[PDB]
Amino acid sequence: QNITEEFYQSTCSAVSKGYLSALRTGWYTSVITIELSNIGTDAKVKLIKQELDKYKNAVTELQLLMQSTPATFLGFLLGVGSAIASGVAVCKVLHLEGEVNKIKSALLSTNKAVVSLSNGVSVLTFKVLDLKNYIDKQLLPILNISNIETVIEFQQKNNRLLEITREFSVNAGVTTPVSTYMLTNSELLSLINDMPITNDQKKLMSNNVQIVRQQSYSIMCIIKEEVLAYVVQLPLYGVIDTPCWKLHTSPLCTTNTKEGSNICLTRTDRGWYCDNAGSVSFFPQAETCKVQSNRVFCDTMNSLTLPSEVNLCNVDIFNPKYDCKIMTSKTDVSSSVITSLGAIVSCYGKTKCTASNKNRGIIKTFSNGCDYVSNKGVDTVSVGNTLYYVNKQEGKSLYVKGEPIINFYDPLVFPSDEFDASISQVNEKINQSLAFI
Amino acid sequence: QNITEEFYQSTCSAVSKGYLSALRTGWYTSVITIELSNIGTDAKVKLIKQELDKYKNAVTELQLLMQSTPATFLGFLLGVGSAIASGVAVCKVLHLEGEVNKIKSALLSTNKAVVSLSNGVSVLTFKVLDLKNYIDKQLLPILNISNIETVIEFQQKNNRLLEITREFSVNAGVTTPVSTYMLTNSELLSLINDMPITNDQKKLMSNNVQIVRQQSYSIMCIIKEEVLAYVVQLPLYGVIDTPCWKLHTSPLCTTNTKEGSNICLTRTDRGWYCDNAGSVSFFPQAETCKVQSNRVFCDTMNSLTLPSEVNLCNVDIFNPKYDCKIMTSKTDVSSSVITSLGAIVSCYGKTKCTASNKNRGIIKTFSNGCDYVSNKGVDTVSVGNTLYYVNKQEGKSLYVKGEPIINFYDPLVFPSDEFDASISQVNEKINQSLAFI
Amino acid sequence: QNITEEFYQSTCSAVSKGYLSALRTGWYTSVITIELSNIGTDAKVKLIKQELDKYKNAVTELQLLMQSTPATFLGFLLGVGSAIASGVAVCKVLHLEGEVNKIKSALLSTNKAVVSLSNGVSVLTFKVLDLKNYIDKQLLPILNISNIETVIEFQQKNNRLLEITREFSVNAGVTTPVSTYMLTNSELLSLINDMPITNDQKKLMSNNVQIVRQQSYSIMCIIKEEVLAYVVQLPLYGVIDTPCWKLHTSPLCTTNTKEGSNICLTRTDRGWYCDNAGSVSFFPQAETCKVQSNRVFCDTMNSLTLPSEVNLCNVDIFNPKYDCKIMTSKTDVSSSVITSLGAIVSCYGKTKCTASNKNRGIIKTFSNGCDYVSNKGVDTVSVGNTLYYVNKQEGKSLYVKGEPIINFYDPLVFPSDEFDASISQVNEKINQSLAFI
Ligand SMILES: O=c1n(Cc2nc3nc(Cl)ccc3n2CCCC(F)(F)F)c2cnccc2n1C1CC1
Ligand SMILES: *[C@@H]1O[C@H](CO[C@@H]2O[C@@H](C)[C@@H](O)[C@@H](O)[C@@H]2O)[C@@H](O)[C@H](O)[C@H]1NC(C)=O
Ligand SMILES: *[C@@H]1O[C@H](CO[C@@H]2O[C@@H](C)[C@@H](O)[C@@H](O)[C@@H]2O)[C@@H](O)[C@H](O)[C@H]1NC(C)=O
Ligand SMILES: *[C@@H]1O[C@H](CO[C@@H]2O[C@@H](C)[C@@H](O)[C@@H](O)[C@@H]2O)[C@@H](O)[C@H](O)[C@H]1NC(C)=O
Ligand SMILES: [Cl-]
Ligand SMILES: [Cl-]
Ligand SMILES: [Cl-]
Repeated sequence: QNITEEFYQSTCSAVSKGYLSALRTGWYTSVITIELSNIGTDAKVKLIKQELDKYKNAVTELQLLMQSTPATFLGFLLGVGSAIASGVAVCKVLHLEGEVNKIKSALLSTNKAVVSLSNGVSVLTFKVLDLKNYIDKQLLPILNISNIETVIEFQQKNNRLLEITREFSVNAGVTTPVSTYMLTNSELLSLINDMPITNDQKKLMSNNVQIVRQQSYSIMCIIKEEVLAYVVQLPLYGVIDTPCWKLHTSPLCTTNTKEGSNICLTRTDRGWYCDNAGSVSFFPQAETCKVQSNRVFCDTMNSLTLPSEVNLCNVDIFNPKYDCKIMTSKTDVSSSVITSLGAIVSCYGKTKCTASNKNRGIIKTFSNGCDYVSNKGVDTVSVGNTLYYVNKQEGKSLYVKGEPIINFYDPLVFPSDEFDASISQVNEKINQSLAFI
Repeated sequence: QNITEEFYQSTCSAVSKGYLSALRTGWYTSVITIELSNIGTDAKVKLIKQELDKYKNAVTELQLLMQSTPATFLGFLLGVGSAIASGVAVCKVLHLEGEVNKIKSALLSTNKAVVSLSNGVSVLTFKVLDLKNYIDKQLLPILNISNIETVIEFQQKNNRLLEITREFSVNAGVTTPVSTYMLTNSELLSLINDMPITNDQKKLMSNNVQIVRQQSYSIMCIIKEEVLAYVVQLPLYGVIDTPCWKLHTSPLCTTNTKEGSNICLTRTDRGWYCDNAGSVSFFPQAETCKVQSNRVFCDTMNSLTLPSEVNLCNVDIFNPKYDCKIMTSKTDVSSSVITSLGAIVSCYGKTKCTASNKNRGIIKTFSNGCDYVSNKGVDTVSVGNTLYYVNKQEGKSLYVKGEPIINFYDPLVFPSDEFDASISQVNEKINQSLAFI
Repeated sequence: QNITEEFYQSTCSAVSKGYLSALRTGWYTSVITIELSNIGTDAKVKLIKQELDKYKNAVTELQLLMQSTPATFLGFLLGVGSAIASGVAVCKVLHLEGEVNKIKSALLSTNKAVVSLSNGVSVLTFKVLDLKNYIDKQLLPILNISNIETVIEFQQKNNRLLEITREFSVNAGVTTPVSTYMLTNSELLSLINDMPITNDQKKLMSNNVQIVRQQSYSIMCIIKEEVLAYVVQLPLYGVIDTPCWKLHTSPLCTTNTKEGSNICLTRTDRGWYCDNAGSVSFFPQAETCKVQSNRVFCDTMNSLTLPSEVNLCNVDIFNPKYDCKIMTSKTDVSSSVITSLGAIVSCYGKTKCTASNKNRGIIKTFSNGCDYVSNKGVDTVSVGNTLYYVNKQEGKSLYVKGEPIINFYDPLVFPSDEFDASISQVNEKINQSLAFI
């Protein structure tokens, strides 16, 4: 869509809007299964027995791995979830008596089946590999007369089990993202199609398979009665196509000559924001979200739920309805923030700060303060010894002029070195130390 | 074992106990080796020469990689170690004159051998792959008459070297966890059995191979005199089966109507705790520890060693023997902490906070404040737009009633925005600003 | 070279010097290409058709993956770049009309070619795999008469495409480090040789291929007109062979008997420092830099550019030219920092702190305070329940005696719990609270 951006000279911040949400709100747990086989020398046979040893070792390795129950600025404000708690709950259910054999018979004549579990969970079940049938029908007649083509074919069919076992071996039975060995592209797509979700969610997931993989978990579960089972925990996107915007912030300092006499302020509420259920889902670690064109994929486990009035901080940081969060300091170091459609430059001290085009070099020299340049005609920005490439996605930027709010503060009573602060908190500290003077 | 949990309404925190320790306290270094070979066209031979090129390229790649010496709330309180310093020391010893050939002759007639190094280190040595013998006896007669079965067999035997070389290529010669290509499951188990440790440590490591892999390092060391050698650094668990407990904390705020008039406090001493040598090993980043049933695997490199009196903060946060660490703020945002056996809910402002069961939906609505619900009969908790699944492991929870200690503070003199603080420090700041008023 | 180290008893810090810089300052973007093929049963043929299905699935998988534009103490002071912004810009250029076919014809008769793009970018282009030619000439005659040797050969040639597709599938089309499947060791070396850089940079990159891989990105770009193209973003080292030094800091506390009466101070400016263009590039997260012998590889994106006067803080922390950054607290916990050539020990309270040799055990017991021991004759240091191995690289340490500056502060007016502070800031807070007393 149309991505747009606004820079607020008054608060050294920029908002990128036009994005659409895809928030993981829940989990769908499926049970993926591989059916196992209970079981002089020719050259072609010696390799078959070598591959068969790799197969038993993989089985006993996975059995040995399952002796234990499976487990695994404003970010510090986040709660603490247990991401695979739902999959582990389902996996705990697979250990009950004859619960495994319910699945075994469900998939006797199909590869995809839905099974109600004894506690009422309605899971999709998938037999992705019948090694039982291959080994019993093609390999067992030889062991109880070899060609080279079955050796090739066995290695191919056994390779998937060996790779699944490798992933679980270096990841303590819990992997993310979910590899194509756990679930092939076609398997996952068909799993998505049979999922109980909207046509909207099916289209979204099918068109973003790579993101679904990254937000999914594979939990090695049980080996019992010739059945290898691991739970695949898939994301549920209960919030879709709501407006999202990214808030970029950078430090705003006074620019006095006498070094150390300068005071700084930085909006700490940077990150992603998406409208969600009458509130705003705020993701302080914008690293958690994944952007595909204009679609933002986030996990609500790494969000706060804030009043929508938090959006007022962008137009009016002194608004009376929400207490905008800032941090203060006297550390006027130079840096840049690359935004969606431009660049914020916090230039202080003796630092060289410029913006350049690929064919003509420097086109703007910044002066001390916080400033901004859009990515039209600009390819790179330099702050000191650091070169930043700007994003070259298209979209209009708007420079909103306004006086830097740091000018409104008397440095002699300014409370520096406050991190978890806000506009009101800084006011009340000022008007206390003012009371003594 | 029996995991139990206690929630302290007074301080918005919960302790999970019943766990048993397995703390990595040291390192065991082994030297793993692969013996190398110094060395019209038929179809079967062209593939043999293609595989042989892959083998030389892997050798020269590993030689090119070794031109350099190998290298690689309260977390900020931690020291700073050098994790592979012991392996690198051993690897430095392998570069001495004829030191490589000591190993070469030790493993002439065995694959597992113990070798005393020239500085006195007593290392286990392992020849996991004799490519020398394979190439010289099966491949060299052909090059200096091809069947397809050796082409298959050569690719299999060479694959391990190619995979080891890949891992070292994308990891600058130092890998963790240690893959099954570095050390197969059977190789590691037998390596563990020949280790100089207790039957307790051998059983523990053999039953938790996947955890040993994650706490181990593979350090590519030397290629010299037809010997490829890399050091595998294995964990030593010098602390085993001592009591451990997990401390979960969440913010505790007043719940006044007038927004911004509320003060908050959070216990910052959350993480894992294990009794250890008359003190308490405290792991502030509980992400560092790995839980297998009731066994907690931690690394003492990411611990502080604290007086055992730190445990008093759970029963009496005002105790006179240890100065319990808290942080203060006015940031009353809502969130939840999922514990071992329940959930802490810090619910403030206008946030919807509930606890639900899978079959009947909402069963508890939280009111403003810090509260808790056990995982019996509860499957999920919701705070705002965030759904948390609770862990469904069994164990008894105890709700310990008590007045939230935040009520004991006058907001007008409460020192907010203190992170590295404590009960005594907040008292002494209060009684200073009180002195002026 | 000669690594040396100095410990400053007065400020509980140590500097390691003698290192040489290799700073990534820029990016070189190359376009790697793979030429694709538009396309009863014998046993040997059934496997060929199985491998051919793996090939189509890989193609449609990569097409499905590209529906979206590709994307991906003092660290908080850093700016925020967009690391693959330059590669994505080039990739955006490959989507223009007939721009793909410019590359297609450039590499018609060569595998390495330089192509000027329509916006003026001069990129190197590389055809690493002609699957088009293999499938059309060897496989198509069979499908439109099988031996086992082509089945083997096809699987080998198709394996690279399958592995590239796997990496892009679990990494949303953007990978780092760049694997040997993206770019083999010989391909990368030859790519480096044809790069437009100095003989100095070519030697440096060729001798540190593993570091180049870790600082590189592979960006899946386009599949169009039988051409698979992904951009490889290689580092440009515009700063080479300038002096670097590592600053290690640890907490400095008073050591009074009465617990809680102690005040602490820690230099927060720890990390790597390299001379760069008349300033100093400061890398606060020393984890970002990679050390190969005496060569330090860093990324200027994770640096601040500071006045070179920052170096004065090591000899004179009260110097009048630069305001040295410290943090304050009353949290006198014990810990150690392992340096390049020794160990800093911050020992407080009741903690056992010692230094040991492998053959003789304890050789030094530290007393309360901040102290240091060089790695000559010392193999391990113990602080509480934590054993640290010291680095055993050779080089001389110098112990610079001086009174711990924490003694210069009256605890009754000492401002504790200041994180983003400095020497001057602590002075001005003291002389304010002093004014009231
Ligand atoms: O380390 C922390 N501190 C010390 C501190 N105090 C500061 N003061 C100023 Cl002016 C500027 C930065 C400051 N920091 C560091 C910034 C932290 C971050 F990197 F996550 F952003 C915290 C202060 N309050 C709340 C949470 C805090 N955490 C986080 C959880 C460990
Ligand atoms: C609370 O304080 C506010 C601070 O604004 C200005 O900034 C500080 C750093 C000093 O310059 C201070 O003297 C200035 O006034 C005031 O604007 C505000 O009016 C005060 N509110 C009340 C109710 O007194
Ligand atoms: C030190 O201060 C303590 C603070 O307790 C209470 O909380 C603060 C926020 C205010 O309400 C304060 O007025 C209250 O007293 C005291 O409880 C304690 O007794 C004081 N100690 C001494 C020795 O004065
Ligand atoms: C500013 O304050 C400095 C502080 O030095 C000492 O440390 C503190 C904790 C107290 O002990 C204080 O009384 C001490 O003086 C002074 O050294 C410095 O001279 C002061 N500067 C001015 C201009 O007053
Ligand atoms: Cl960049
Ligand atoms: Cl969850
Ligand atoms: Cl160590």
